[PDB]
Amino acid sequence: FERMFKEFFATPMTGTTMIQSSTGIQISGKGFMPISIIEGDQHIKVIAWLPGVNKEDIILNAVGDTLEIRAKRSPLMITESERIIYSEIPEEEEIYRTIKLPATVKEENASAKFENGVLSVILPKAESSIKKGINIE
Amino acid sequence: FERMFKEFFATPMTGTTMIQSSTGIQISGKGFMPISIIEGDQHIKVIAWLPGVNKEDIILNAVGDTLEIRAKRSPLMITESERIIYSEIPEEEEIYRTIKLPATVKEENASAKFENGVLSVILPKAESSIKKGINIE
Amino acid sequence: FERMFKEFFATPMTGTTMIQSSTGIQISGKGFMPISIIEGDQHIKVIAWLPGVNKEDIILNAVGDTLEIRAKRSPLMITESERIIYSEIPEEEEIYRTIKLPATVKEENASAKFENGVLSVILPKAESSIKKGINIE
Amino acid sequence: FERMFKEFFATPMTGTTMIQSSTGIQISGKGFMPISIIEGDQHIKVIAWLPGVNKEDIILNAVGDTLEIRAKRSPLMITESERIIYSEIPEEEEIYRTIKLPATVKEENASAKFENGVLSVILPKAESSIKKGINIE
Amino acid sequence: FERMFKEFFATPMTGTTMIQSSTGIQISGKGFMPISIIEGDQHIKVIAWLPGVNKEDIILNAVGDTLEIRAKRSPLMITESERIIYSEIPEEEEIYRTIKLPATVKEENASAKFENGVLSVILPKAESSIKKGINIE
Amino acid sequence: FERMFKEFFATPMTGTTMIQSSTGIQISGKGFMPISIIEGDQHIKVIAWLPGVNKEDIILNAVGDTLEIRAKRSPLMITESERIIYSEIPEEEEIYRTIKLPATVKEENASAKFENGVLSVILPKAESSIKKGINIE
Amino acid sequence: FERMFKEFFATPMTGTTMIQSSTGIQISGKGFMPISIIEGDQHIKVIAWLPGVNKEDIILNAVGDTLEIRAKRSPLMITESERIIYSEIPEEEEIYRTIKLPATVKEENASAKFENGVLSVILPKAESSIKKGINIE
Amino acid sequence: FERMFKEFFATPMTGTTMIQSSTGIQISGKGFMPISIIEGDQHIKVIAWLPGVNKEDIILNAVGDTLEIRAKRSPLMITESERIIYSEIPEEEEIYRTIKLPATVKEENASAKFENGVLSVILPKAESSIKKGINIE
Amino acid sequence: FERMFKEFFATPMTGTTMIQSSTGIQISGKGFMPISIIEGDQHIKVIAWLPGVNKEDIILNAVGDTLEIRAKRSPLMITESERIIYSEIPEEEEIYRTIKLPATVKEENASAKFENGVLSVILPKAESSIKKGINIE
Amino acid sequence: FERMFKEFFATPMTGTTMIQSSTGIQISGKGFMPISIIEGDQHIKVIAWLPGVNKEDIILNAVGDTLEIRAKRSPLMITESERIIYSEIPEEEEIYRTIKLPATVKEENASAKFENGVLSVILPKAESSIKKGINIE
Amino acid sequence: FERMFKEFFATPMTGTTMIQSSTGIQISGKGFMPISIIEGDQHIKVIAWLPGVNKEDIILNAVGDTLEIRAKRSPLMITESERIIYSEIPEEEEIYRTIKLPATVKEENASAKFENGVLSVILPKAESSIKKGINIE
Amino acid sequence: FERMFKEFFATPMTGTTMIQSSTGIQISGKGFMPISIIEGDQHIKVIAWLPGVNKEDIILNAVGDTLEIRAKRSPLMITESERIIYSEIPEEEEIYRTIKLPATVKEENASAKFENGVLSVILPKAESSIKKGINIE
Amino acid sequence: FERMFKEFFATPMTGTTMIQSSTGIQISGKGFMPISIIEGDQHIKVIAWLPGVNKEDIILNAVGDTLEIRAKRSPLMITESERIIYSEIPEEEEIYRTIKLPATVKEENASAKFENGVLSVILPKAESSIKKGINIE
Amino acid sequence: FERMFKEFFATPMTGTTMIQSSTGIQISGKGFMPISIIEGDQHIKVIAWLPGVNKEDIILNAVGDTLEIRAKRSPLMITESERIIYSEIPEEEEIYRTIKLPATVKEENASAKFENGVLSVILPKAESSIKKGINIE
Repeated sequence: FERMFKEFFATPMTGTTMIQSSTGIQISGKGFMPISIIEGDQHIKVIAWLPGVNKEDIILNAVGDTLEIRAKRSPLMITESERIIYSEIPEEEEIYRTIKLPATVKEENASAKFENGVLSVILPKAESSIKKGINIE
Repeated sequence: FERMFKEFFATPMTGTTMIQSSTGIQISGKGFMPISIIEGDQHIKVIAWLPGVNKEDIILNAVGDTLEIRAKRSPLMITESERIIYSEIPEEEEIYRTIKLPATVKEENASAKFENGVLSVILPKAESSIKKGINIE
Repeated sequence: FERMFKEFFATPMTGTTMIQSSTGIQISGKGFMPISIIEGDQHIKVIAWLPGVNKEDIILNAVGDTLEIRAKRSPLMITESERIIYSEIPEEEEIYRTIKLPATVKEENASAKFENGVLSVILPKAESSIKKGINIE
Repeated sequence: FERMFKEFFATPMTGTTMIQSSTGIQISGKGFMPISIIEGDQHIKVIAWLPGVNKEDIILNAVGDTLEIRAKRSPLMITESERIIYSEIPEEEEIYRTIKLPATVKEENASAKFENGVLSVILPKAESSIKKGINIE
Repeated sequence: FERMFKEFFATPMTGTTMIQSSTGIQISGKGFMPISIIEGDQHIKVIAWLPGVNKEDIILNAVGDTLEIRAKRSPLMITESERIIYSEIPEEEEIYRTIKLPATVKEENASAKFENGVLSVILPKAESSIKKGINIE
Repeated sequence: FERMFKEFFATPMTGTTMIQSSTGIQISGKGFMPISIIEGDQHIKVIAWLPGVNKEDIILNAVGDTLEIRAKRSPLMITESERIIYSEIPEEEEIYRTIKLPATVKEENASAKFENGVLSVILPKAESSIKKGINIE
Repeated sequence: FERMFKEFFATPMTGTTMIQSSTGIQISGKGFMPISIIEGDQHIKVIAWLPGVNKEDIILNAVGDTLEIRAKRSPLMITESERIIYSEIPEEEEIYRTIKLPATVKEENASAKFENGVLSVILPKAESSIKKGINIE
Repeated sequence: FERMFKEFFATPMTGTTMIQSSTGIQISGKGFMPISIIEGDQHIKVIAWLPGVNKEDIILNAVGDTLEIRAKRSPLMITESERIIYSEIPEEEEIYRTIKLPATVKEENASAKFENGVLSVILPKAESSIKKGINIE
Repeated sequence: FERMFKEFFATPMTGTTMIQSSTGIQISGKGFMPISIIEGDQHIKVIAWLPGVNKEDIILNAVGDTLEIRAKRSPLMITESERIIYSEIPEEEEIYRTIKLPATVKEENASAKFENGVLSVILPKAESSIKKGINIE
Repeated sequence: FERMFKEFFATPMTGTTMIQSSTGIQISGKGFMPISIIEGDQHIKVIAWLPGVNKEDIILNAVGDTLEIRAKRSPLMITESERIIYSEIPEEEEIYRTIKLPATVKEENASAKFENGVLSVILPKAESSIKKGINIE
Repeated sequence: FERMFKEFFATPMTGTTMIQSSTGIQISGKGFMPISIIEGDQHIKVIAWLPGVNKEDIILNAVGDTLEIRAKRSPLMITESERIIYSEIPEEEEIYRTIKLPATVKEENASAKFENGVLSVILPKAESSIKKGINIE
Repeated sequence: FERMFKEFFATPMTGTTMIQSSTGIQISGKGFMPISIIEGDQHIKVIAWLPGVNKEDIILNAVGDTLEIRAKRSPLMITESERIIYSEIPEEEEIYRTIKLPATVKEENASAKFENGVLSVILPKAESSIKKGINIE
Repeated sequence: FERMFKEFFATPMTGTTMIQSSTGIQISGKGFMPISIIEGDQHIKVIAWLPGVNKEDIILNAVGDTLEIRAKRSPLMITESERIIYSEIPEEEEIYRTIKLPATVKEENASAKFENGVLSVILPKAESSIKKGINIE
Repeated sequence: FERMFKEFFATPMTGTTMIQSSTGIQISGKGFMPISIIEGDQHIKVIAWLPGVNKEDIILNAVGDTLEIRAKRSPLMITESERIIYSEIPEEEEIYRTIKLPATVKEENASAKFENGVLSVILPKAESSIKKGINIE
């Protein structure tokens, strides 16, 4: 019966509770917020999809190796004559993600951008987490 | 075993092929593009989530009772030093949706907006599709 | 046991009864005739695989939003000394497909070609089905 | 769940990897290429379906009791305005089949034809493989 | 257990509720009334099996692309001494079928015949539905 | 999967091989021929549905307690332009039923009628099979 | 696991114990002896496959409505140097079939032939079993 | 459900497609033709059951280590009054078997006999395949 | 239920029919005869377990790449007072194995020994099968 | 999946751990050593299969109603050039069986023989275990 | 069905996505790179299998308790005449592993070697992670 | 439960016994040795992954259409203080593969290289196996 | 679900109730007490693991062929501040095992030792149980 | 089938691989070594069962929050006359456990004892891990 739900393509609504994730990193939180972690040698780039969110409704906090993204998207306002006959868009207003990074970061030098509903965060690595090349042979 | 995939929360990547949908309306297309159809008495409002898409990469076409949304989102550019250690964001570049509306529309009077990665389309109904009140008793 | 048949790769023979198909378009008919529908802005291109068919045995009819392809392929002639020890080729002689297009077409301006067993049909769209760009914002 | 895929009639795309086949003969290769082997007393006829292939893109090699068919079909070219809304045609470009014949053949006397996307190969049997009648009683 | 019912061959009684059917055409109705749709270039022929029905108890209505067949068969009359020890004949008296044709028809020129319990309906196609030959190459 | 076939309502075609039936009587034969046996005190009435059969193509034979019904229905003739897009009508031409009656009959006094595709047979009981009332108390 | 045996094609050896059969007639016996019963109006023809049986080893007995076929086939004699590396032929020597015919026969007028390992028996029907035509209407 | 078919004893009809067999030897072909291979030191004996076949309708070909048996049995001829009420005999007319022997043979010295529907073939071994005794200790 | 038999440890009796085996080599035969093939550069060593077999009852034949082992072990003789209350020893008297070797051998130079119920066969390789070292780099 | 192992015929290797056996007698031990117990009136005969064992490596101990068989078979010695490409022979070197006999025996009068890898032990019964005839009626 | 894939021995290709591993240590990354962690008292040895990798294409980075191995192996270059008929070698070019060590290391003193496609890394433990013996009793 | 093992990614250790493989070619042997066969027109290229193997421990033998690769990799040496806390590397020391090529080769002209733990073998085809082009039409 | 418990490795706690064991010997008792029985020719050695038991809390009793081991281990004493956060050690205090030996013993000459929590018992065999060598041949 | 193993009570042998354990603490290692962690306010007590281990064969190392226990138990020595007829004692010689404690410890002040095969370790907590009382209200 679990395929039957997959055949409905209700996946964005029901199947997005990000209680946990294990890939060497820990992601927890509530709501729909797809994440991409890009690791460089000197920095970390985090990409979060926040469609329908205004820049001012984003709380972006970091310390050490943990990053917090808190956001609220206003729900779709409808006049009384109007009615939602079809919707795949999640109704959850308050969403947040807590990302445990693999590396310690300098939050004082971090930067972020919000374009087209995409948040791009630049997190410089702390020197303690900057790796060093082992010379081969 | 189908739950095991749901436990991975890979739903946005794998579970978004919108081949079909039946609610009195027909939705077909390729990629991840959540839709909300809001029906008023005089118009139709369509909400599409296009995070990571620039306004210029959107093709918005309509006629009669069918609406076409075509978009391409540039993939996440990474320097050679950088590597994607974690990602839930779909990599599909070209996405489109073909929506068969329940009502005939005046495409010549339609309007659209793109804010925070959300496309909001206003489609006035054709008079032929504007309903009329039956007086009760 | 259904995999056991898939392990035989008898798929072209048994698994080609195209009774129905739902992708916003309707395909019905009998026999093996793979289809590709390419939608442009002004026209529709249909690709049909008709290996073993002579050009003269093809009936190509269209009207409105429906296209009919009727064909007969002569079966493999064998001398009495000869015998078919192995075959994956379908024996069905008369094949046809009825395709319900998403758009109304001008059958009077349509054109077709038959090369290497491939039928390519060009179907101009009726102006009533030619979509118009909604200007974004 | 395996029937569910059969109900989609995606058989030509997914179900055509001809890794092996056992009928006294060995067929191996890659792609979609239905085969019919017709055995006569003096010769062998092989029928291969190569729709969408030009005669010049066919490599036809034989020796002893093994036949190699190598072909590439150019994929469906689409203008940027055009998009493939529906397709059952395999996209694989390079296809080949290696057929192990039951009989040794004289490749120097073999002949082939390509009409309507069908390859018909005539392979005379080597005298060593031409059978002889046992007189009954 | 579903085979066990098939082993009883009670199929004509239980298994004839024609709520729906999808082949590019829509068939709905109540009772046992096998249908055959024969499509020509200029007309449509419908065959319906109405055993036990008098010609006068048939209501045959059509318009556009929809055909209605309504009939009532009188049940088997039995004297009080008589009793039905065995029966496979459906007892349903009122039967009807609503057939959605693929083509628009000229109901004003239609004709029907009733022989041996078989209804044969001739439905000329409307010019709007008469297809036209695409010239190949 | 057996329900899936029942959902197709293909029951009249596939599910009508009347190899056997056990109700105190034996029915055997080939094809689709629904039967009703009505037992009176003095006679037996058999109802057979023979839609599409001409009176002259019916062979009706009886002796003792066994009745044979043999019939052939001409298949649906179609012009070459015409094609059967949909059919639930069985194609089997030759049909027969062998009914083992519970009672011995006087075949020399039997009578039959054929109206609206229904065969009604009157079979007087032999005196040896005419039952007699036991007086109660 | 029952298919696994069918995949061995050991069916002639294991799957031929003809303990019972119900088609309005009763077949019982031991061994491999395929049967065909052909019913005419005046006679009954029985076909039995007795490969490897000499005419003199056949016992053919009949009375009333029952036919007995008893036969013994000598097993394959092998010299001590010889060994049976492969065999699908049943080893059972003594085989018999008891056929309960639907009709009473005149055994005194019956005839039989044995050619190519096939027994063809002609059994005239007793007048008591010769059926009579009911005149229709 | 596979046992249910075995309970019908339809094994000779359905379960005789001899597509393959693996015992150190390869058997392929079509139809019902039980085989026994008897290996001697100097020769090979093949037993084939061809009931209902005339000697003249047998094609017996061999070369090297492969033997071909091709036969056609005329189907059971029935007068129009006659009808096949019961049959276990396969209706397939054209049958053949291709046997890959373990040893190379001298087809020029082979002999065959046809008695009681049994074909017995004597195939002398080629000296290259005649084995030699290893002396023990 | 298959484990239940394994729990009986009846494996030597029931589970020893060596119809086939695939490891690049072919083993066929009847009875219990464990085999070990030891491949050297110049020769092949075959080990067969023939407990209860006298040296004189062994037939050891080879040619080319095939080896035949035929043996008969006399069954356990028991006086009439004696009775077999327990036995795991197979009762099969005649056993044989046909081994298809990977290499061609010189049967004229082969040797064998029989000690403690173990047959050890030395088979020199034919020069055509003696491999040659590829020099690395 | 347990049949899949039986299809490998690995039974002699894996399926021979004789931890227990219950037939009125107790058999325990390690390794492959098929046993037959033959009970006479005055004695007990035990047959053990010890292929590949030298007479001197057998420890044969008995007392009362228990018999111990301990043996070691040297493993197959292979030169470094040689390699075991195939083997069904168990590699276990040390094997033993402890047999609990149903009867008390005189170990001082017991005798044994070792021929062709078969151990035959004669165990006279103690008078206390020699049974006596009950006279019937 | 999961065993069926294991029977193909496709394990190196499909079954090597090292998303996670839990043994007191964390291993993450992409591609095929078998790892062995050898813990000493003073150092850590890591063994990685990098067949087909040149020494210069290896990026070896470490810090604290985490080790990064990044490598790219050039894919198998084939001339156009050449074709890969069989392959078990993974095609993935870019592979990496991130190993979370149980101990903190002195990356400034680490050393590595690359021989025969094996990377051996020596990682001295930081004094903070060098354990100390508890004296027992 | 078979997925549970796949979730451990123990595939390189447990799932590498290459007893057999069927793709028109035969691969047998012991241990972990991924293979790629590249077929050209004139030669055959074999790629084998032998990480951790010294060039001198490789035995490379070929003849006709069969190739033998024998290798031993020294196991990971550990000091007594050292212990293997984690390992995915197979411990098997002696590994070999026997590859049955589709073509006969000239072993006297073959060449091999060993770089980065990869063995690349060049095997010229024998003229008898060099195929010839059939001219098309 | 039974594997789920095995995945917890709670086996020492839950899975140690030694109610019975059958190997020719009988073991019964309560608690965790692993046993090894070593049989010599003249004596029996029993090894019991009694970790956490003082020598004085052991009751060791024997007679004939039965041995009793009774022990109590004081539970882990914890101060009120202390709490058991993790434990795999069984809490059962009173444990005992009753071992039925295969041989009669001289308890008056038995000896035992207790070192490192291991009880080693030496049990001389009674002469009645000392076995005697059967001379072979 | 998993219960069947539990019914054997082989749990101490098979079911003791302590690859992982999650209770806020991490336990890894090899072999059978039951653990109890007792947490006090100021210290940590670890109990390990090491039956059959001499005090000198124990390596006890700690640092920070991780404890290593390495031990080897000599296997049960048996004279050649002696044989292990029954054993539940694990044969693994080298065992170790790595325990990740919840608290940081002062290894320089730790103490251990070994009595009756039980290791009791006292680990004072580091002041950084000594908790402090929150005053309630």
